[PDB]
Amino acid sequence: GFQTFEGDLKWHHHNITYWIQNYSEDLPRAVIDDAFARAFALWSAVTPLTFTRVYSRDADIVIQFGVAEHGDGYPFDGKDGLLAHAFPPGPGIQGDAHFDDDELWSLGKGVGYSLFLVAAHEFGHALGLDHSSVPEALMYPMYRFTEGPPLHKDDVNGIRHLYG
Ligand SMILES: [Ca+2]
Ligand SMILES: [Ca+2]
Ligand SMILES: [Zn+2]
Ligand SMILES: [Zn+2]
Repeated sequence: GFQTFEGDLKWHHHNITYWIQNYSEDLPRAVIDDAFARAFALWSAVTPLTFTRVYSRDADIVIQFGVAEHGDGYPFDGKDGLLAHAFPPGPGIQGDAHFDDDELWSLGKGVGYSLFLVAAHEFGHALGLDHSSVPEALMYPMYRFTEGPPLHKDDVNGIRHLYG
């Protein structure tokens, strides 16, 4: 089924704030903003956590686009392979989600990886959700373009376990 992190990592307050560090030129500013807002929105319904967009570094979740070597000492691999990573809830790097810009970012439709869709799985990690044995889950290691809506019992059971 589903998994959580050692020690059951979670945000210990209910207002979660995200600051978007930068953008890909792949998408217009507005599409990217929307794609992310939607990804929290899927998580918003099922959790006590609310997500407010902020314009400060002090934010709980910081989203950035990086190529190869970037901030956290974890390098991306270029085209394909790794597309994004995230860290379980906590201070600094924890709760933060990074997307590899070498990847083509789109709303999918066979043109690339859906920014919303990659974001949800990273956002799931950001809330403390680990990977799932269930092959239909959002937290599954395998990405496919939507047979969505994205959310699943396994993923939702996973989130209910941690927060509500
Ligand atoms: Ca890559
Ligand atoms: Ca953080
Ligand atoms: Zn990173
Ligand atoms: Zn993952």
